[PDB]
Amino acid sequence: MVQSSVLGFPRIGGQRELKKITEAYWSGKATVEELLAKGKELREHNWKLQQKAGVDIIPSNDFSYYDQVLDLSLLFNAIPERYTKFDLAPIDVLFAMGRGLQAAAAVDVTALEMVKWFDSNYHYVRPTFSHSTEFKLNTAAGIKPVDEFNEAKALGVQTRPVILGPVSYLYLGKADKDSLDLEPISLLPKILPVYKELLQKLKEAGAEQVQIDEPVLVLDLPEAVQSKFKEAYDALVGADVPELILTTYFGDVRPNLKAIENLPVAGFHFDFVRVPEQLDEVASILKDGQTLSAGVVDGRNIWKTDFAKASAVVQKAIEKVGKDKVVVATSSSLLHTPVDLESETKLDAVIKDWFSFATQKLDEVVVIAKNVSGEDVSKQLEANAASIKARSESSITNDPKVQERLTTINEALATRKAAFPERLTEQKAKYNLPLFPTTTIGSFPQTKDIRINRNKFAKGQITAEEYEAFINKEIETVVRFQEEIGLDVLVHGEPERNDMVQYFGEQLNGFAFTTNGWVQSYGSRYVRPPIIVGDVSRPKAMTVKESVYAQSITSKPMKGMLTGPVTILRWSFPRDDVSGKIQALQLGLALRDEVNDLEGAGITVIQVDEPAIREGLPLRAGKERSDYLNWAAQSFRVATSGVENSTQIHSHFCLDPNHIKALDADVVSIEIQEFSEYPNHIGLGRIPSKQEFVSRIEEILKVYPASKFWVNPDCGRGWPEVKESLTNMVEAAKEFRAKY
Ligand SMILES: [Zn+2]
Repeated sequence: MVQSSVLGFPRIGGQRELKKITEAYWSGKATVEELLAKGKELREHNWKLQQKAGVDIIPSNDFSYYDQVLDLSLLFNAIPERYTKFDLAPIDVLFAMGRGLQAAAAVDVTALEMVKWFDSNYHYVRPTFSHSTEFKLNTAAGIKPVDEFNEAKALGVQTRPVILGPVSYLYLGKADKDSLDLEPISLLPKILPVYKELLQKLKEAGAEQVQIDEPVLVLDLPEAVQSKFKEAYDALVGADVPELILTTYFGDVRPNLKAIENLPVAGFHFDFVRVPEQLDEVASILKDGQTLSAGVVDGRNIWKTDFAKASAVVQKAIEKVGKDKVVVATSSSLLHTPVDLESETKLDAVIKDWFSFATQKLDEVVVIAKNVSGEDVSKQLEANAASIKARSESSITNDPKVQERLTTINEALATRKAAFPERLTEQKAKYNLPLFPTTTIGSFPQTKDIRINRNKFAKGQITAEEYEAFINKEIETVVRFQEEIGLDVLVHGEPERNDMVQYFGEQLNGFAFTTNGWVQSYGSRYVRPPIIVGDVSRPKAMTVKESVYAQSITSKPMKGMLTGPVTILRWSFPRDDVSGKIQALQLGLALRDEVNDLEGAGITVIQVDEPAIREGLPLRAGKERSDYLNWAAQSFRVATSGVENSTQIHSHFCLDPNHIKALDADVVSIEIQEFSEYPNHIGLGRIPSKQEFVSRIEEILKVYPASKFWVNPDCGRGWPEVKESLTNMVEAAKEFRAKY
């Protein structure tokens, strides 16, 4: 009776087939026909998987060779002129937009901007519009949503096409360089007819419903934008188009409820995983006949769903609007979860019992739907209940030492021993750095020997002492190089690290890792996030050995290098049974031990980077957001406040000055008015010349005092350019030292 629904399925393939074939295509190893054949294979496999699982509402158009939002831009002719000048077929225009284009003498067409999709770890290609943009359907390039619907239909699988809706599509885009005064939303009248035509075509092909995504409804929207949903949907809905299910996820639509209370659409979908508390209010506005899709299986995390609790949420929706009008759904697309738990070859059976990946989530929505339908699934419910009980009663989750340590967090634990003014004095006495001190921010070009030796070491073919000796040689090389250039504060190059999250996660209690838990991050770049399964602590030193060796071969101060607690949290799959805050503070305490060990070992300049802070900002202004900024900065300060005044804490940023200031780092490298009343120091970041450098500093000298300025590159190119560049930077910095 009650139907089940999936908002989208990850398209990468259980064996990363999509990556392999698209990268072969781009490198010229595979033909476009081979590319298209593999896409067809993947789509068919994924449709039949969903059909076999018993899912009622199965998506189409969720597939992509690169990005769904980019697919729409191609479909609607939101294609900037510069991409159209190379005689490229539409699929190659698509790829040109997504990943740029190089050509012989000399073309260097840059890809469109990559943008985080809300607070997920996915990135979309920014829709880019000009005054001259002529929205239209390009039939010769084929009409993807229509072709894919027909494709699935021919396999005996009826699907629901998924398209990003017109308000979100425009609102999430930006004005192109030539049209700086253009407001994207202003283009609504031009794009609606094109949506209308596409929907007509989908109807004619046999599509009876369409999932139309309007996730901007979970954002703070100006009143003027809110009015556009009525405008848009009155224009789209009619007898000649499929029924529309207006779909939201990742947040709370309540602030925008009036915007959608009088729409002619056939139904809505809401995310009751992220915001179950919005159920009553959103249900209350449903018109006669409109349906409510209850998102109760998480599309962004990997924990087995509690069937009893999820069913109860669905039952509340039923109580409000009727069993005939409720659908059991994934909370969002499954794009953000790995493909298949069954591919894992190493996880203990106890832990695996706690997880569900995309393939398993198909079974979950089906069982939940059957349960609320009155069908006997007592066996599935008992087994699920057993697994939930098992995880709950585990010990790998609960560490008494960690819990006790959490109670010790207080203001003093989150505060340096003295304010920056007093610290600076001790730091000057210890380091006596010159004005305009020079440093770098990250890694260097690693040799191929490093990868080969790492591989041999992992197989025992070389001994730890051999590998360690190769690592140190790489460190020695990097260090000597910097000394010759005359940099003031050095780094070791991190040759021993493969990733800035897993390198730490592997050395922390409370984490689990997958062999195949891949999730698409952007284009063909995938990530395999660590999973936080329980209370986190750090048994022993994680980075000290290599930093100590690096410092032992130079008299210049050597930077220790760490990733901060919030970034480790944001780039992992978090626990769902304890708050993000608590996990971050546990991480802060674990990292505090590492900072302390580095200091104790003589590494007294330490860089701790938090590149994921902005990405985890709660989607709306308010209590959740301000609390987040507070505990994110608190967790950083917990990691970094155990040190002496003479010990120097750095942090790099690629932002809200107020939050930066809240970290109280001694030095922060960034890529300024508010920083005028701020003591702590700042490092301001094609081949640059000494004079080209001299101009930049002179300008900034008009604002910030010379006494607060470090000199470094923008962020972490080849060896010849890295040499001259750095040599140019330092020679330049020295030139400003002469004037003092
Ligand atoms: Zn950067």
